[PDB]
Amino acid sequence: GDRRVRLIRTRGGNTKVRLASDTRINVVDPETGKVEIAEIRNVVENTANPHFVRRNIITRGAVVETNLGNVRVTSRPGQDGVINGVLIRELEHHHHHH
Repeated sequence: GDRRVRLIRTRGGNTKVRLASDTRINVVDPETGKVEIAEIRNVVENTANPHFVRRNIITRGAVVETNLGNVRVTSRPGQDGVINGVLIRELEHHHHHH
């Protein structure tokens, strides 16, 4: 019936730049200790399903999505320039697809 297009373009090369065209975050895995600079792919905290959204209004206590999964923003975007946070298990418990 309804031809619902959710075009999630696979944007991800080796483009070196400060967080604006490539949102970077230091994801500190709080159990394992894995500290890795991932990219914030979506800021799906409340803005669920890509509906013309590219909202990079990233605040402390927000659930963001990264290369390593969902993270709590522990800092403010602009402190160390880059964002930092701790890896969390909000999304993808039973299903690991969305």
